[PDB]
Amino acid sequence: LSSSLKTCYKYLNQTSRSFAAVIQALDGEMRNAVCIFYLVLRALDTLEDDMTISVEKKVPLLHNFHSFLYQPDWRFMESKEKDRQVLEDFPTISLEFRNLAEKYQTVIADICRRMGIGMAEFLDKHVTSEQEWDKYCHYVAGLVGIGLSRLFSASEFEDPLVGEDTERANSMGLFLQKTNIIRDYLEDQQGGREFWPQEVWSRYVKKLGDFAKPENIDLAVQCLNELITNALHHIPDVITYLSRLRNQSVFNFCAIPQVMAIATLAACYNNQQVFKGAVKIRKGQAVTLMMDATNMPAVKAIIYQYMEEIYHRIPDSDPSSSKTRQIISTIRTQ
Ligand SMILES: CC(C)=CCC/C(C)=C/CC/C(C)=C/CSP(=O)(O)OP(=O)(O)O
Ligand SMILES: CC(C)=CCC/C(C)=C/CC/C(C)=C/CSP(=O)(O)OP(=O)(O)O
Ligand SMILES: [Mg+2]
Ligand SMILES: [Mg+2]
Repeated sequence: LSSSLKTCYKYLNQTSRSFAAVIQALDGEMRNAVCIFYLVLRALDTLEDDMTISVEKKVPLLHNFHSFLYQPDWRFMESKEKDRQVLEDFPTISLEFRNLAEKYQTVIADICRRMGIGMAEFLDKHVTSEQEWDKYCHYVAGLVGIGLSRLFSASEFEDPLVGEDTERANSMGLFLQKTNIIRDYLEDQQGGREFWPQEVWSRYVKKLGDFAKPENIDLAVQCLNELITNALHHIPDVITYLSRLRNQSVFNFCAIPQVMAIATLAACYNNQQVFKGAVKIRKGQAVTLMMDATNMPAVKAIIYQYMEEIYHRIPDSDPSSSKTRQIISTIRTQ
């Protein structure tokens, strides 16, 4: 490996942890392409997240980010976020970007362009409706799914359908993003960031922050269960997506995070601890199960097991209880 590429994998290992391992196991040209895609998205996200950068200054950075991939000198030395190194050493990342085959570059640049436009759109609004929730998640995560799928198809290890079915790829990304948003309520609230959709939470409390108050715990958990139920509606598309993958390393790369997100939602379901910090995800149980689960029947079995755990815990009086049973029964019969 070149020194710059070595550096990129160091950055991947430092700034991911969640994806670092599955990425390094990808076959042939997919490995570098996905590594660089990850690092580029990490840089863009680090700009978006940085609340020390004013809106006026941030908007052009997000819009023009895709063009910086082609500016060999471009770096950003003003970030105060924890992943700032990817911005300060951006030339190393963009150089390895320009070392990828054109067919990968085109995908990565296009997704970066579209993500930047979408992230900037949300700088001046919170998330209101459930449709707006889906739109924000599309911009920050569904497009990652679509990008990854287009990389898989461009590599020719997967069929054109994987890249073409943007709805299924979008659902894959939405499922991860919604799960993270649900899980991270308190951390986000403490850092002054709000991602739960107002049209949902405002039916329970007057301010999203009010879910951190102990007197509102019952309402908080109702809202939590409603949002979890919404996220579960992506699982049918996740199953469809995973069922089409031919390459073992691509299958593992795609399946592992989805299962971890399912285990997370199961741990969060009807759980007061969401509102007091990190909940005990039985993530060890999921990691252990996924070691062996390298095919669709094994992954389905795991999905059902976690759905069954949620199902038998649905409180009779929970306002979403009928909906939660309904989506679980649908998933079971996919
Ligand atoms: C494969 C496919 C079609 C779609 C999946 C698309 C993906 C990967 C969307 C990413 C969504 C999120 C929330 C990643 C952060 S999890 P994290 O914070 O634990 O990740 P990290 O450790 O920062 O790398
Ligand atoms: C596997 C692969 C090719 C790419 C990984 C997906 C990445 C890094 C997407 C960048 C934008 C997002 C949604 C970061 C979520 S981690 P977070 O804790 O920063 O979530 P937040 O942006 O605050 O909503
Ligand atoms: Mg962000
Ligand atoms: Mg988060």
